[PDB]
Amino acid sequence: SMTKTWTLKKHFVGYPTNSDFELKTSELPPLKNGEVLLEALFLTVDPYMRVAAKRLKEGDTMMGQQVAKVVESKNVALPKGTIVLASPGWTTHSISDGKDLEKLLTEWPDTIPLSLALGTVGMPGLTAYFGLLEICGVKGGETVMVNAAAGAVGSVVGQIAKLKGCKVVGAVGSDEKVAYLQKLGFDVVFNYKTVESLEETLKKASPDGYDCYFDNVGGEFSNTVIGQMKKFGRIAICGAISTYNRTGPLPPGPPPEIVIYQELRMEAFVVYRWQGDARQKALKDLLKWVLEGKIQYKEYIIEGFENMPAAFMGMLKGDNLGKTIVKA
Ligand SMILES: NC(=O)c1ccc[n+]([C@@H]2O[C@H](COP(=O)([O-])OP(=O)(O)OC[C@H]3O[C@@H](n4cnc5c(N)ncnc54)[C@H](OP(=O)(O)O)[C@@H]3O)[C@@H](O)[C@H]2O)c1
Ligand SMILES: O=C(c1ccc(OCCN2CCCCC2)cc1)c1c(-c2ccc(O)cc2)sc2cc(O)ccc12
Ligand SMILES: O=C(c1ccc(OCCN2CCCCC2)cc1)c1c(-c2ccc(O)cc2)sc2cc(O)ccc12
Ligand SMILES: [Cl-]
Repeated sequence: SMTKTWTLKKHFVGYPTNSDFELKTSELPPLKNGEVLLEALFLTVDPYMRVAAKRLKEGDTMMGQQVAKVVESKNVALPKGTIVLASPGWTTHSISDGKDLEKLLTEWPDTIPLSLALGTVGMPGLTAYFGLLEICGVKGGETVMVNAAAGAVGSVVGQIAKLKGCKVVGAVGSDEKVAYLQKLGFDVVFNYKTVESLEETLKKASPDGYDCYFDNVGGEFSNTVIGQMKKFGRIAICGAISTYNRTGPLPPGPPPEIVIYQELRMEAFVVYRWQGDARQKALKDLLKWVLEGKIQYKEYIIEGFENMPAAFMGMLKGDNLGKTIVKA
């Protein structure tokens, strides 16, 4: 039994490039009692990997989740053909004792892709759900500003906000994403790379300002949005992707006088905070919503484990519409 594994040859400087990654073919030992052999089906690439990769030693395996099928088993709880969520990192084949695996929701129908397990009915969906509903605390009738709005998390934020009856202003990096999100029904969508003035565009989009800011981007973009938050506005600090691949020091922070005078609340969160019943309910709500068409899905699928680095790099550079998935 062989595996293929993507390792970090060299720490990234700026954006990664191909020579930073190295693929190793490796032999797995046999199963011991109570272990299984997992075959990757779908693997995710995610922005957090750009940051978490800084903690690895050169030669280490890249971290990440996958949908896997059990192909050999000495574990009764896990027969062959069982589909699991697993986090062995970027590897085609792996050995588990079963304690680290997660079976899908029972009510998971065969009419949606298994890979939504890594997207809208998964971690990025949960991030959206908790960031917007608990961190921003959206009630109904609010104007929500969301950036990276065609991406895995932000696309879900916007749709959840719409179904709760909020006005949504979304920023994206391409005209293709603009048109996709308008078709979806977001109230205002613009391309932040081409508008003449971000400030003016944000003002035209919502003259009265913003109640909530679901921030995926940080940096200068956020400095500008902060200038148009309403008094007591709430910012969920979900991510800061404009800084993850940045070469120099960080950009200037936000103008303190504005943050103080507008009495802003800003809270960062990590999705893994919500566990047990709270998490299970969230997942069932997301699946429900997808089954009802209240949340549409789109995926950006890259074919072949050997292109996993390219899939990661393109997502960080904005290639993707919807969740970036690698099909094994
Ligand atoms: N628990 C947490 O707190 C948590 C969990 C998951 C994800 N996140 C964060 O959520 C954000 C979105 O994650 P995702 O998984 O849904 O990925 P994503 O939105 O599917 O993909 C990343 C998107 O980021 C945008 N982007 C990249 N560089 C940018 C820049 N300099 N300025 C503006 N936009 C830029 C690009 O879209 P554009 O074409 O629109 O530029 C790119 O498509 C990231 O900040 C991620 O770290 C946080
Ligand atoms: O805090 C996290 C983080 C926390 C837990 C994670 O879990 C990944 C492993 N996985 C979790 C559950 C299943 C088994 C393994 C991932 C990122 C994030 C960051 C961080 C900061 C400092 C650091 O040294 C490392 C990472 S950056 C980041 C961006 C995100 O979009 C999400 C989380 C994060
Ligand atoms: O990486 C983390 C993690 C990071 C920091 C944590 O605590 C930060 C400070 N810690 C607090 C207690 C005292 C020591 C320092 C806990 C988990 C993972 C999780 C986490 C859980 C809750 C939360 O709010 C944020 C993240 S869940 C998880 C699963 C993994 O396989 C690996 C990492 C993780
Ligand atoms: Cl897992």
